[PDB]
Amino acid sequence: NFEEPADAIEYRQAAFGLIAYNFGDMGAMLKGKKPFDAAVFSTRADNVAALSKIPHEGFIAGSDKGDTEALAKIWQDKADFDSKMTAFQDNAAALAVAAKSSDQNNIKQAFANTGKSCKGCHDVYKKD
Amino acid sequence: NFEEPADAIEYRQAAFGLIAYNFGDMGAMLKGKKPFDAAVFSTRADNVAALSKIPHEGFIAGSDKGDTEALAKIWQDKADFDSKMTAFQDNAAALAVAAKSSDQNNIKQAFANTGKSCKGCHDVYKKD
Ligand code: HEC
Ligand code: HEC
Repeated sequence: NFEEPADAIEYRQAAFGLIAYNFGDMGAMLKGKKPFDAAVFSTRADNVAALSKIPHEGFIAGSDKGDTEALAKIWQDKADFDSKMTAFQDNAAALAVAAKSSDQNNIKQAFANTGKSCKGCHDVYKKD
Repeated sequence: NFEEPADAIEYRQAAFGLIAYNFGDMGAMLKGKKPFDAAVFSTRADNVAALSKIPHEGFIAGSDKGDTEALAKIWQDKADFDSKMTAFQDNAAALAVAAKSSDQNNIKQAFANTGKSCKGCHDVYKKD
């Protein structure tokens, strides 16, 4: 569905920028930068879970050139990339469900598990 | 939560781009331009319905200034803008429901109802 590689890059960059903004607001609440607000937290969690479904489609073959932070390694080891992306989606979904209840510890763990997805993929597949 | 106004603009622009990609793919399948897949159509509908809840947050006061196609009129009649935005969210949710059926006439009309949301806001609140 992408006419040019720049379109696939823009698609996936846009999605991750939206992810990072919404995920960072949950982090701010859990880290104590701002008070925990259950209603906003749940919107943020719902948003990350839905947005997690988006960027994978942009990682098309032949889109490592130009203005992207994606490494060529993605396409050398695509099944591992895909495994990490799936695990991220599943972790984000689990965070959304945790955010529908009051148990704070369950939220904290789900957030942490999701965060470990970001870092695990970042470390292998994104430019420093 | 935006560090600078330009970030609010970039945020809403990114969300609309992802809406347009997903909405456009659905339209292409209804209009004979690529093969119809009901599962993909459905998940795109679900993407649109979730994404429709994202861009509103970016329409902060003052952010008619900058690299934006948002008209200052947004903030002259933010009630009407917000009514249009929530109606969009409602029409997108309805399209996602319709897409869980095989009633093609209802799906075509749900798609048209959602497209009317796009046009109605575009015509009033976005630069030509
Ligand atoms: C691989 C399975 C990833 C997971 C899980 C997450 N991210 Fe990531 N992210 C990844 C890549 C390969 C890229 C580069 C995309 C490109 O073409 O440049 C990124 C990018 C980001 C960005 C930058 C977006 C931009 O404005 O260009 C951010 C802010 C970002 N990623 C954040 C992020 C967070 C918070 C994640 C977990 C909630 C996360 N990513 C997961 C690969 C992967
Ligand atoms: C008002 C309630 C809107 C509705 C409903 C929809 N859109 Fe829109 N869109 C709106 C504005 C004011 C803007 C300008 C944003 C800015 O700061 O420039 C936009 C922009 C877009 C874009 C361009 C995004 C970009 O890359 O800059 C697209 C592709 C877009 N809008 C598409 C779109 C579609 C398909 C919609 C219905 C499914 C839709 N928009 C609804 C205002 C509103």
